Amino acid sequence: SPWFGMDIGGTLVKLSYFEPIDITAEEEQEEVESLKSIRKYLTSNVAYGSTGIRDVHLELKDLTLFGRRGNLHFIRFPTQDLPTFIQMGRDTVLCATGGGAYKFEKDFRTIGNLHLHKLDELDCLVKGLLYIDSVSFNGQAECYYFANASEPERCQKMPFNLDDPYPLLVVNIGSGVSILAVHSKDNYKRVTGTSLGGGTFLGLCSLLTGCESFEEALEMASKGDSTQADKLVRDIYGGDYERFGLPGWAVASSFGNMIYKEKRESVSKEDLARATLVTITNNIGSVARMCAVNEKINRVVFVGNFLRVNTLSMKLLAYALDYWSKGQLKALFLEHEGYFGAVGALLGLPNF
Amino acid sequence: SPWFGMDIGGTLVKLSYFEPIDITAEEEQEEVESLKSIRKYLTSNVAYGSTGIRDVHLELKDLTLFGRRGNLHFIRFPTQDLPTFIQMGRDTVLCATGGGAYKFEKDFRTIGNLHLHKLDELDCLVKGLLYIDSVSFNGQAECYYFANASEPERCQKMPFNLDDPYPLLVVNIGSGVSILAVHSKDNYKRVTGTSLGGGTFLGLCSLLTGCESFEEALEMASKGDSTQADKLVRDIYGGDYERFGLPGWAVASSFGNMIYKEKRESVSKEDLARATLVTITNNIGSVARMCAVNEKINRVVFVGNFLRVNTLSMKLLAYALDYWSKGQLKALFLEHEGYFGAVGALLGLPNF
Ligand SMILES: Nc1ncnc2c1ncn2[C@@H]1O[C@H](COP(=O)(O)OP(=O)(O)NP(=O)(O)O)[C@@H](O)[C@H]1O
Ligand SMILES: Nc1ncnc2c1ncn2[C@@H]1O[C@H](COP(=O)(O)OP(=O)(O)NP(=O)(O)O)[C@@H](O)[C@H]1O
Ligand SMILES: N#Cc1ccc(N2CCN(C(=O)Cc3ccc(C4CC4)c(F)c3)CC2)nn1
Ligand SMILES: N#Cc1ccc(N2CCN(C(=O)Cc3ccc(C4CC4)c(F)c3)CC2)nn1
Ligand SMILES: [Mg+2]
Ligand SMILES: [Mg+2]
Repeated sequence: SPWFGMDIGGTLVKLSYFEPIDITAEEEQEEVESLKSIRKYLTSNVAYGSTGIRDVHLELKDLTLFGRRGNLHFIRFPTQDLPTFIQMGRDTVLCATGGGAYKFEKDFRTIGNLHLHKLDELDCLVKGLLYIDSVSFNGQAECYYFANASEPERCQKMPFNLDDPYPLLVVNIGSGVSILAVHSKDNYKRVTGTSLGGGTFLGLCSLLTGCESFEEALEMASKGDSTQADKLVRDIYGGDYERFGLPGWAVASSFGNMIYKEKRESVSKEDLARATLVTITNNIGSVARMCAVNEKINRVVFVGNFLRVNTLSMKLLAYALDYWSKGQLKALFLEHEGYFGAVGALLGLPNF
Repeated sequence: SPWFGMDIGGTLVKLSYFEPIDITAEEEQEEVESLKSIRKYLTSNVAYGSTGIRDVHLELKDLTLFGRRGNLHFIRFPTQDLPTFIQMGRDTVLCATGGGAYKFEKDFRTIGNLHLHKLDELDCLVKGLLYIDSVSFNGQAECYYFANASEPERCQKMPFNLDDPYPLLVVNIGSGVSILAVHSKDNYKRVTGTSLGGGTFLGLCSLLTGCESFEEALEMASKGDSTQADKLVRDIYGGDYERFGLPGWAVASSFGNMIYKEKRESVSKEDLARATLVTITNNIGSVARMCAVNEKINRVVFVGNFLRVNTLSMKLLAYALDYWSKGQLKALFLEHEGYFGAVGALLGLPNF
């Protein structure tokens, strides 16, 4: 069978596919047409149907996995379109994680003789994260941070070494947020979570602005001024709140200037998109900061697809975590941030 | 001069006024007409202008303060209308706190010879809270909790004793949220804050529903179903997430069902109001829970006017704090929850 890892989330399905590149002449003969058709279909297309995408830039080339050499591919499509995926399958052992491995278990079993093995969402995440960092990103670091995140003329992406990754706080920003404390390869726990995550950003943005994609919401936010919607410390005090070291630019009340009708009438869609992004991102950083202090962990890595093509939120997290922790916490990011559960699922294949 | 305490917040001005009731016949002669006019105006009206309100039910009767007997009155009006208040004053020593004591300092000084003494927002809060609990609410408890907050047919407001109030976590829900750790009468600190507070509720509700008052937003929310907008754990998993003890009814992504256009087209304004209330209230409870665990404090008291006439949020906090802390934390509430800074300011009068 082809080697696949699937993470069926509330919003996106993530698929990791291992393409063997050491196929012998005998092995090519013995492979059935449908199997060759799948491999050709996946490797010769970068868009699948109308909503599937292969993230070609993330491909791991010439990886050794289960004693074979191949390329590891990363593919995503909306969970809404999983019926299309299953119908294509009907017209293999599947290691699957995420909530959808349970919700859609009966649907995967409509594919004859298919064996579905459900693996835990956060177990797969930890195993996939550790694995990808261990093999590297084609010789480059998988993990990075923003150096000098406080000064915009200096702030730059830089590699970060995770050769001894423990302990680690992992903040998984998907539809909502899960926060994990990882103490060893086999010792980790879910600290807490928040429901103010990527689905809140996308859902509120769509309600407030009429955007109809994540990418459109980010484009709007890049053009907006969140301070048109937010009430800042300086709006309440006239300046800093010196006694408690709160700068005048800090947000005192998210969307708090929208209690005034004249301000609601002047705010732009772009301002509202940016205020939504800032509100969600700052809350995620603050919850991560509080969890890191309680867990006594100083390295905080952010994963999940809320941060895909989202440098605004990454830089806001880098700056905010450093600033509000007085430099005690470090925001870390990973190149394959949305796919670790799918990789971890694939890595469970030998157990079956 | 009349004895007043003022807390000028980002949204509301709160005023505490001590009405002497032990006026002698000689003292009445020696009082100037304008002073008698103010006392008559304040005590014979419950609405002041178009936006000022006296909360008559909160009055403390026959209180001994600074060696005199009198009644303590509680009055509120929008900070937007402070120019009207100052103009009435122009056509006394003022102890004032809140951000507006700084922002509007120059405006108060347009009242001839008036002495403005700025006191710290959170110092006044702690002093006023301790004072009101100490004198009682006309013989009744100032502090209450919701007994059996998990079972709706049993859940009921009950008095709570704060005779030894330390330590205490104070969660001040105004425009935004400040979280204080109080270890003694003179030992307290601001732990952190969040910008997702009462102004976020009111501002987002107004944008999403067109409501034009706090009371209207609560009325809408009382009729709504937040699960029409929110994505629940059961929407992602098909049930509970057993491995991490997450019930199917828990919110996985606030507003997360609003990423689907057909759902945005069917959701009601009341559903959106209730989702806004639930989102903000749950986030406040979660941040309070994390701060209580880090501060090693088990009693969490919620104050500020986000909870005025807002039993929905109070009961949600009571239930959520108990449930998610597995019964280790207790949500406490106070009858005079919006006015403690104003009382604390008044209590600073002898220092001048
Ligand atoms: N093409 C996209 N479509 C939708 N959302 C996107 C897209 N790209 C990025 N996002 C964001 O990524 C989030 C989903 O991240 P992801 O980590 O894939 O979550 P999920 O696994 O589907 N949800 P969960 O069940 O909570 O783990 C969305 O809420 C958006 O904020
Ligand atoms: N009549 C009202 N008008 C406006 N907001 C109200 C009213 N009644 C209750 N509220 C709520 O109470 C919140 C303000 O609470 P309050 O404790 O008075 O804050 P504030 O002191 O003005 N702000 P801050 O500067 O952050 O301390 C608003 O954000 C609303 O959610
Ligand atoms: N990563 C990370 C990260 C990101 C943000 C963050 N913060 C957010 C801002 N904030 C506040 O206190 C907000 C505030 C300010 C002022 C008042 C009233 C006096 C008016 C409030 F009610 C509330 C500190 C914590 N913390 N961490
Ligand atoms: N007072 C108080 C109080 C109130 C609420 C509260 N919580 C809010 C809910 N919550 C979550 O984890 C939410 C969640 C659930 C599921 C997933 C993914 C698996 C799909 C998430 F990304 C996120 C626990 C903490 N905590 N405290
Ligand atoms: Mg996920
Ligand atoms: Mg206040």
